[PDB]
Amino acid sequence: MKKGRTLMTFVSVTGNPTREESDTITKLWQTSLWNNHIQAERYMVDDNRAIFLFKDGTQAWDAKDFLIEQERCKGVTIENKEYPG
Ligand code: NA
Repeated sequence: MKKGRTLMTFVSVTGNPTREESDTITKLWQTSLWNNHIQAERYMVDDNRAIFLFKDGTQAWDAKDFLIEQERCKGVTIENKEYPG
């Protein structure tokens, strides 16, 4: 199967970060997830907000559990459902 395999999510960063600061931070998270068998593409969309696109969308909730445990993670959104950090 090809279609409906991936899932997009939004990850927000706390404070008033510059785009480059959020970039450094969210990159750390992306790599940690990658190193733990959760592969995702990461795109900056705001100064404090990135899209995490999970290659295996099923993993999005496990990734979310990891993400919200991070100090600079403001929250994660999965399909219009917000999980506060
Ligand atoms: Na906070």
